[PDB]
Amino acid sequence: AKGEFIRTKRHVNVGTIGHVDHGKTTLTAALTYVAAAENRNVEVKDYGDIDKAREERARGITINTAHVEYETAKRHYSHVDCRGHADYIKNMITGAAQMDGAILVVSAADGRMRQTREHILLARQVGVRYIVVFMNKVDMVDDRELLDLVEMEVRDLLNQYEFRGDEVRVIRGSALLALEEMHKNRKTKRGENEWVDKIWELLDAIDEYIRTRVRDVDKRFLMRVEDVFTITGRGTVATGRIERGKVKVGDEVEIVGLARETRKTVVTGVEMHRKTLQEGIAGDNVGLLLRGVSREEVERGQVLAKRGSITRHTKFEASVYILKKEEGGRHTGFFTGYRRQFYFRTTDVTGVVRLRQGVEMVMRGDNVTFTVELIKRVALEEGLRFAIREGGRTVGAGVVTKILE
RNA sequence: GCGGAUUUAGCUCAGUUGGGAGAGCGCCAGACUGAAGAUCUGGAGGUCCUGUGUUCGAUCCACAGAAUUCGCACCA
RNA sequence: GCGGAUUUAGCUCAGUUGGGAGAGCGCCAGACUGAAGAUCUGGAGGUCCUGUGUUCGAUCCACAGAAUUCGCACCA
Repeated sequence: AKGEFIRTKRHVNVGTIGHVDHGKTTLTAALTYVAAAENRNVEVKDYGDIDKAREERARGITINTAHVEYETAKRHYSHVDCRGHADYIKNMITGAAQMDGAILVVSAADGRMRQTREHILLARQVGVRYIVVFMNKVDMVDDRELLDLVEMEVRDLLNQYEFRGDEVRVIRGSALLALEEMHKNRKTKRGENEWVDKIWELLDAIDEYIRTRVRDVDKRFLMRVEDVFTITGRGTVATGRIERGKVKVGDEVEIVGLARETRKTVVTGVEMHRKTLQEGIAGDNVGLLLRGVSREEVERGQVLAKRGSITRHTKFEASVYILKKEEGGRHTGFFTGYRRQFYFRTTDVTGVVRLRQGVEMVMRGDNVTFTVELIKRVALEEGLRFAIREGGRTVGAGVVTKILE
């Protein structure tokens, strides 16, 4: 609950990704501050405001993703700040899956590192169509050559995963300095400060290079759950970015995937950053209250859609490679009925394998292809890779080949 | 997620000299007795949890994986 | 390791004329019994601790040894 959400400008989802500690989170807060300075009703957020759970404050790293809101003259933004530690890629993947564009933050003192690559690639397997780069920690370095180098590399890497690395915008800066400045004074405006001004460059880039997508409001409603909460007094809320179509209170929806069968509900709430929306539409990052569903009946990875519109998912075909005893895997074939655990991003769910006809027992080292039916619904997509582990070990590696349900 | 302990016959479990695959109970059979029970005797019964490695040789050693279990870490 | 005692049948033991290898118990069988037990019949049963020696002949005598067992290893 809180104010109403009133559409006055275009909406676009974005976020932060990059190697651990390259400063994604600092930069997130710095964006909040600076935009606020020129557009009041932009509520500012500091680090603690973002990296808020205790371990996050404890170990000093982002662990859960965070949604912050902010805007510019031109547009309104929902921004997901993701963790760069690899133990947490699943989350990063879930946030990146809501972005219409992503800010890839590369620390100039460190240059491209691993998650820098991984994130770019994963960003892609999840739909991010544009990336804008922000070469951070600049204050820490001054050899123009090391700057220029890092830039090349980043571009290159982008090229490798087919982003237009040659054209991608690359802003250099220090978010730590901008943030610090805003702390001394919150009203700094464009031109008042060097560091602060780089963020304006970033903000501009985001405004300019990442185009506003063309949402399909007419297609059947579909919104993939990204999270689920139990809100006091009201009920079960499911958050996510509408893929297409729309919703408003009163509409009944279908919770699809990751479970035996699908369940129906009527949407009784629609918000966007804790603010009422009459009807949310394709591109809104919202939250929906659902009549009757418990926290157990809805979860990340399932999907909200127009009843019957769809076949989160539970079943799918997949091309797999079973590892050799030698590669640390199994040492005995398996057959239909085998149910190990599947891992997609930060998700892990148990599933029953079903060998196609003409295939009876799959042996260690074979490249099979078969169907799996998950014990819970989850956000899938063809081409999505996964790992199969069971009994303490990794037993296979494969990719979604087609969504059964 | 962490970390501990466990995986050996159909059940419950031994098994550390790195070279023999085991005990009990059950399955059957022989002996027995009117007849059975009990006993005794014999037999059949095994991906030593899975894979790769070390080794003249692995149930045993190293490594990765899995299941179960108990303790902790998670919980709008 | 100092000395004595002991070592014969499955068990416990006799065995002194240097010439027969024994008893009791047990064990197996027969008879008897409805069967088993008890009794009667019968049968088997031996590295006389080992070796060597003395002797016409060795459980027996001599030497070496072994094993069991008991006592002994004490005085500034």
